[PDB]
Parts: sequence; structure tokens; C-alpha cells
Amino acid sequence: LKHFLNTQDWSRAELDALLTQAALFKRNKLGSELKGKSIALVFFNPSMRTRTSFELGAFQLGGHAVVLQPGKDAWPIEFNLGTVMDGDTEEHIAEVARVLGRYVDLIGVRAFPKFVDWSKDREDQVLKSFAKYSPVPVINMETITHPCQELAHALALQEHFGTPDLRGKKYVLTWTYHPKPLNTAVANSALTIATRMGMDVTLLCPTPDYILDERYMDWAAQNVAESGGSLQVSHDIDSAYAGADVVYAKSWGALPFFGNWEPEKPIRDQYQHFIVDERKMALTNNGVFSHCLPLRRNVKATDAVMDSPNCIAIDEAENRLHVQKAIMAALV
Amino acid sequence: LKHFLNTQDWSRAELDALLTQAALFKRNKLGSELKGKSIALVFFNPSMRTRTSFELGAFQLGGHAVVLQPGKDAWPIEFNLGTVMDGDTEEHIAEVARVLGRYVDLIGVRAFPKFVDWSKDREDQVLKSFAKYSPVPVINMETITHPCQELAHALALQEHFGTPDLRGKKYVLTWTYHPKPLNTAVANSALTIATRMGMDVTLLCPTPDYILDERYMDWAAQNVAESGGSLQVSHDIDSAYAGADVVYAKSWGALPFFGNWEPEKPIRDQYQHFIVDERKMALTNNGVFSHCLPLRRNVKATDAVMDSPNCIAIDEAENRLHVQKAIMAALV
Amino acid sequence: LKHFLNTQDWSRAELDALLTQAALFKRNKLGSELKGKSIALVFFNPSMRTRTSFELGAFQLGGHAVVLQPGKDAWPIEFNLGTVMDGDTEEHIAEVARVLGRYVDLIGVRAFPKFVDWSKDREDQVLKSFAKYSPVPVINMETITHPCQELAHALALQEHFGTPDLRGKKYVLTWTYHPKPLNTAVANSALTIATRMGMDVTLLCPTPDYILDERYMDWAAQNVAESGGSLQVSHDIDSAYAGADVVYAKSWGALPFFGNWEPEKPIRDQYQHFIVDERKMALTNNGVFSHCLPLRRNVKATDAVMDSPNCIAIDEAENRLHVQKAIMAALV
Ligand SMILES: CCC[C@H](NC(C)=O)C(=O)O
Ligand SMILES: CCC[C@H](NC(C)=O)C(=O)O
Ligand SMILES: CCC[C@H](NC(C)=O)C(=O)O
Repeated sequence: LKHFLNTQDWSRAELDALLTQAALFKRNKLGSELKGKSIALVFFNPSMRTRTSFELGAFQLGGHAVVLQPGKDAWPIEFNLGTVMDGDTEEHIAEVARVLGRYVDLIGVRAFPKFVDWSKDREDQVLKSFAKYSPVPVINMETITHPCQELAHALALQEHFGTPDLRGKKYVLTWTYHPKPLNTAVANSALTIATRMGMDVTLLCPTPDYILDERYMDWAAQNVAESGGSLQVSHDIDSAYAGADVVYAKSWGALPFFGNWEPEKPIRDQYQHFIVDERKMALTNNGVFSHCLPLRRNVKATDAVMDSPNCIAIDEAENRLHVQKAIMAALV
Repeated sequence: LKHFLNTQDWSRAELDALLTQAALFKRNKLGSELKGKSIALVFFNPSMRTRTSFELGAFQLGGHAVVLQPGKDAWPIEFNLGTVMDGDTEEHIAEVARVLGRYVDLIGVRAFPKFVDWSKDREDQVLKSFAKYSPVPVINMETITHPCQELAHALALQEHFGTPDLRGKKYVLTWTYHPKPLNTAVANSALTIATRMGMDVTLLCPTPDYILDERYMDWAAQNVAESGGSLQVSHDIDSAYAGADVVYAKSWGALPFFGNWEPEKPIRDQYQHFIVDERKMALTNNGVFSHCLPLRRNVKATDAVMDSPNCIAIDEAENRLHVQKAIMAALV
Repeated sequence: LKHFLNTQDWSRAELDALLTQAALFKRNKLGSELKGKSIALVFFNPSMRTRTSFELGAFQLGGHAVVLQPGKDAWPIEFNLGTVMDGDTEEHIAEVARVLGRYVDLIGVRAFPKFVDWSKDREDQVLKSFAKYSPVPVINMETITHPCQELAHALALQEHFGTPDLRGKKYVLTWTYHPKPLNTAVANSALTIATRMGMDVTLLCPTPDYILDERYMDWAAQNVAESGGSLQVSHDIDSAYAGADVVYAKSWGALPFFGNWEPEKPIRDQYQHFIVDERKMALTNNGVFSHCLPLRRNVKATDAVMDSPNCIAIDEAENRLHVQKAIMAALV
């Protein structure tokens, strides 16, 4: 059974095929690839673009999406095995996934980490459990990686540069400020796809404490050694931005401070200058800027940067619809 | 770009065309005016009729509605310009409207005032922001006016009297009781459409403090001088109801007490007799009664009045579906 | 006007026809029985299977389901007659049902008892009110009985035994543990359909305090005297399970302790051994086990029992989709 849990699990040929079908769907939006079929969109956290794009995608391909929110409308779910369910959870994922599998043709799941202990969050328990127990394909709508965002992002880049081959371009994945510590998911994904596409990647972040999990630093290393690109970690703003072709910002809490954010607060607060403004973007080679959204203006990026003709965030956002339809079509 | 923010922005010819198409859709409900198209229904407050009627309307015309609730499922939105987003809001309407505009063909928005300061609520910031930043038509699903309700109401009246020409009829817009101070939106809208239709309008309310915002009193004045009707403010029940052809009730907090409801509580509480009962309706010329709903029985109107054959509230409620389909068809 | 409030209200011929159409829909899922039609699914409590199955069912038959949650998105509703609505409820069911009746073709309603006073919960006020005021057919999505579950369950049994005639088989409806007192709805329904199908039924429960409401014990008595089966109440585990062909578990709070659960807590807590495990199921005649779900593993039933090839709960869950489509088709 083929799932869409991570682009890393797919071959470059399969990913290229997805992106191409995405471009094709962008040209002809209505189709019958999902006629009479349905997808259950399970959300354990908030969403605007993901819920909307998947729901419309199913509709445009002749299918139907059922939106579920455990703890809100659906019953809370237990994932640990062999435990006595006398707590807050009403049913086990074993039953949930099997039941849904009798109703729908695809299952999407969004579940952010709990931020109490990275040792447990990094195991990707919710996603793996759905994939384990579901008799139908499972799609990652963001857990500790955000693969649908990776493809929307990659397509937007290929569209901007007018070619599927991004090798050569200097890609800068920069950390940015936010009053709260966030998920590293989008950053892990950006690092993964940027290297898989063979670009010259630079992970710009405040201090070594903000370096991503080894799992992704290693995926990136293997991707580079096979794509022809390169990976580099930096803590100097100006040097990183210089000559860049692409700048992708994202904020995230330092992994070493999981379950202990009290001391990390003052640390991030002294790096508010990592905000993407005109000054930094001027150091790039007429490079493009993007963010996965939602974005806090004048915090993560300035109004000027967001309204700049070089900001392709809205195009990347649109592409979420096209890439997802390609993913659903490929899995059914 | 044409939007449906207020009937006042539309010409009488355009409004007559909408009402006619509404009547046509009421005769033939299934159509293809929205085939493959979609509308994002953004709700910042509760709704039963609006969400249901729009959702079914999109379905019946071959399209699909995506229901969103910022703060509930979708991310909270910021509307103020050039501010530092380090508060409760995650993204700016600038991005929200542009992203949705890449997904859907129409955007509906419902956003009640905050009731903290009428000076800010009356600016209609949420609605204006969507219309400003959206690349697709925007529809007012109720903010400080309720135009979809105006047309459902007008159509119901034309159906009751068997003619589109309502000139001559005596229309009474009466305030009614409610334990809490409410939005003036429906009252502002009733005053607007009743005069636009050229009826003899009387705004019956407890005291001068309950008179509506000058903006709408002025719209009404201009509507009368062009429709042939008339406007009048009254504080005497019996005289107002006498010979009336239509009685539309609605409760609302006195504008002069915005952000300071403590002292207004005892004021409204001494006017519970403004409730629409058999006695008052008997003073009318076999007139009809209606309310936008939801209605608190034995508080706003008595059970007898609600179950009276002269109460057309259910018909007006149904018309919300037909008028809205006419609006969506006209905007696409 | 025909509604689907309880299987008891339907003749055996009509129920047999529903089950047959259910089997037919299971063979050919896409149809046009609800083309252009819609159903309003009103939920006053949580749901995963019910919301999903009804929503997909409407879609597969060419219709559309509108999901509503009073108090969450829709306005709170009042059901008592002739009262002054100055409390938490915004509108009366009289208006709600009539308005929905102008929009949709069917109305489903789920409303659990309040658990404050069985004397009032047993009156089934919400369901009866919808059926009273709605101009369109009403469907019970679970209140104090769960008829859609009854048919999904019955069909699963007929499929397992390879015949619609279940007479002769020994059916055991056993109470099970749960940290909290639950609704008796599913148990009342199981007792009702098991006897209506003419099986040898045994209601196994801890003490006489856990016996179901007389209303259902009486329905069962009348069903037996007409179906040829038999009814029996038991408090001895091993004797009940011995030679059973079917074992259906469900937990519920003792009716005599409604509104006074404090003292019942220690009572249920001393019967945790009523859990359905391998030991008990081994006493059966290679019998099948099922539960309506959601189920707490290692509390209501053990992991071994749930993963046993004799557990048909997933099949019963799937059947909810098929039986419901048969119900909607029959009512339109
Ligand atoms: C697109 C994912 C956004 C989510 N953002 C927040 C602010 O929680 C995150 O950081 O993963
Ligand atoms: C149809 C709009 C109803 C809303 N009512 C309440 C009670 O908030 C209002 O007064 O504007
Ligand atoms: C299928 C109905 C399940 C509901 N369960 C809970 C746990 O509330 C009940 O006991 O009625």
C-alpha cells in the first residue's frame, strides 16, 4: 500500500511525475479522477489553507471530503498500544482507521507535536498509526514534516524560474521570529525538498541550538550527495543572503528546549532582527521570498517584503490545491 | 469588481433584477450557474439559516461551499494595517483574502460588531477589508447591515401582496425586547430596503436613544425622496401600528450606550411591553408580521403572533435561499 | 408523514425491506435516490461514524448533507412550550423545524439525555419535537434509542450467519464497564431489534438496578410473543455466555441512579470483571462479538477479543452507511 507520508519515501521520478500532474491540473482543474470517491480529512489542529484546498480539490475531481476534528466533533483517539483506556480517549486508532477505511478511499491527517517532549513527538506516532491500521492510503497534512507544502513550494519555484531543474540556485532556509516556539515541520520539509531538488542550501539560524533534528540534517546530506547540490549551516545573516536565489523563512522552537520553553523565551527574543526585510532581500541575487503561511506581518517578514513582486507566497499557497489533487489522484 | 455589500450600492434596476431571478430560482431550484465553482463562507459569529441556505444554494447550482470559522478551525485574522502582529492574530487579511481568491470564486463574510465602541464597529472594517483585498466578489452575510435579509424580506412582501410594487403600504419597523443589547444590522437593513421600495415607513422605538445611526437615517431619507415613500420616527405604540400593512420587529442596543451597557440594562427592561402581541397586530390593517429570526418567543413576539396566519417569517426565512442564489449567480 | 424514529414503529415487512435495500446498496453504492436532495444532520452531541456515514451516504446518492451543531455553530434551541425565552436558548424548535423544512428534504437528529433526571430524558423531547414540527421526515441519529445502529447490527448478523432468519440463535446483550455512566440508548435498541428478529435473548447485567426501562423490557416481551424468540434477565456471567451465538456489549448507568451518580460510581467499579475477554467468549458456541463503538480497549473488551476473527464490530460499523442510505431512500 502506497501512502504519501514524506517525499523522502518517494523516488525522484515519482515526485517529478506528481509535480507534472500538478502543473497539468493547474491548467485543467475539473476532472473525474475521484468521481464518487471520498477522503476523510482528520484535523487535530487548526487549518485554513489545508482544509480549504483539500476540500475543494476533492470536489473538483468529482469526489467529496468529510472534515473531522477529534475532540471537537469526532471522539478523542488513543494511539498507545495495549493500554487500559480509562482516561480521556474514547476509542483506539485501531478501530478508527479500520472504520474510516470502510467509508472513505483516502485519509488525510494533521497532527502537530505536543511540545512536551521531542523524544516522543519525533516518533510521528499519529501519522504512523494511521498508516499502519488504515486499509486505504494515508496523506500527511502536516505532523513533523509537511510534504504537501514541499511540493507546492517546489512547483512555485519551478514556475518562477521557468524550468523543473533547480540545480545551481542558491537556496536560503532562514529561521525567523515569533512570540512563541513553533513546530519544526515546515523547516524540516523545506530542508528536505530543497536538497532533493539539488539546490545549494544554507540553513540560516541564530545559534547551534536551532539546528534541526539529525534525521533531517541526514536526509539533506543524502539528498545532496545524490542531487548534486550542497548543504551548509550558518549563523551570519548577511553572508547567507548574499547572492541567494530563494529565501524561505520559518520560525521554530529550539529542539534542545522542548518541554522547557521558559529559558528559550529570552533566547529567541534577542533575535527579532532575523525578520525578513528589504535590507536582507537586497543582498540576494534578485531572489524570491516565500513563507508557508499563516504569517505575522512585521514580525516574520515586513509589509514591504510581503507586498514585494518577489514574494511568491500567494502562488505557493495556490499550488497547495494543485499538488494535493495530483497526490490524491496518484494514491487512488 | 462588483460585490454585494449593501443594496444601497446597487441601482433599483439591478435590485429588481435580483428579486426577479430569486423568484425564478424559487420556481426552478436546480441549475448550473455555479457548476464547478465554489464559495468560501467565512463566519466570525453563529449562524443556522445563513450557513444552511448558502451551503444548499451552492450545491443546487452545481457548486460547493467551504465553511470556515476563524478562531475555531481557521486561524485568527488581523485587519489593522501596518501593525506588529505579536498578539492573538496569526495572519493578516491581506494574505487571507488573496489566498482564498486563488481557491474560490466568491467569498461570503459574517462578522458582528464587537460592541465595545460603535465608532469602530460602524466602520465595517472586516467587510471592507475583504472587499479591498479579495480578487473575487465578496458577499455580506451580515456585519452592520444584512442585505441578504433585506431581499428575502422584500420578496416575501411582494409575494404576500401579489405585486413587486409596494408603494403606498404602511411599513412599521418596531423595536422589541431582548435580555441583551443586540446588533442594529437587521434594523438598519429593514429601514434601508423598506424606503428603497417606496413604502410609508415608521421607525417605532422606545426613546430617541434607540434611533439608528445617522448613516441609515440618511440613506432612508434619500431613498424616500426617490421612491415616493416617507420616513417617520415614533415612540407611541398604538399610533404606529394603526392601519399598518407590515410590521417588522427587531431588538437592538441603543447606540449611545455602546461599551457602556450597564446603565442601558434598566432602560430596555422598562420597555418589555414593546413585545409584538395580538393586541398591537389587531390595530393594523390586517397587516403581516415578520422577524429575521432567531426569535425568542414570549419575549420579542407572543406565541399567538408567531403562529398567526399573518406571520410570514417562515416564508422570509425560506427566501434567504432563493435571493442568495440570485446574488451568487449575478456576481460570478 | 413517515419518520424513522424507532424500528418498533415499523412493521416487520417494512424493516425486512429496509435491510434488503441496505444489502442492495452495499452491492451498488452510487445511486440517484437523493439527486438534488439534501438532509440536515443536527448534532447536539459528539459523533464520528454517524456524521461520516450520513454525509457520505447523501453524497453517494446524489444529494448533500448540511451538518449543524446548535450551541457550536447554529443557535441554541428551546423545546418547552409556552415558556418565556429569556434564558440561554435563542429560538424555538417550532421555528427551527419549520425553517429547515423549507431548505432540506430530510432531518436527522442526535441528542443524548441530560442525565439529570431520567423522568424527563425518557420522554424523548428533542426527537418528538422535531417530528412534531418538521414538514419533512425526521431520522433518529441516536437519542434514547439508536435505530440506525439496530439495522446495521441486524444486517451484520444476517451476513455472518448467511441468512435473514435469525430465529433460534442465542443472543446475549451484556453490560460492560466504563469509568462513567452512559446512555442506555444502544442497549435499549439492541434489546428491541434482537427480540424483533426472534432470537433467544438474555439481558446480562450486574444487578437488578441495571435492568433497562420498562418501556423497552415491554417492547421486547411483545416482540418475543410475536417473533417466537424469548427474553431473559441474568446476573450470572458464565451461564449467560454458555452456548451463545452472539454477544453484544454496551455500558450504561443504572437508571435508578439518574441525577445521583455519586453512589453509583462505587457500584459499577466493583463489576469491572464484566469486561468481554477470551475466557467468556470461549464459553460461547463459536459466537460472534460486537460493540456499537467507540470502544475503550481493555476496559469494555480486551485487545484479544477486539482483534478476534469473531469480532464483527468493523462490519457493523460499515453497515451504518448502507442501512442509512436505505432509510433515507425510503423516506424521500
Ligand atoms: C503551516 C503550518 C503552520 C504552523 N504554524 C503555527 C503558527 O502553529 C507551524 O508552525 O507548523
Ligand atoms: C439574524 C441576525 C441575528 C443577530 N441576533 C443575535 C441574537 O445575535 C442580530 O441581532 O443581528
Ligand atoms: C454510539 C453511542 C455512543 C455513546 N457513547 C458515549 C461514550 O457517550 C452512548 O453510550 O450512547
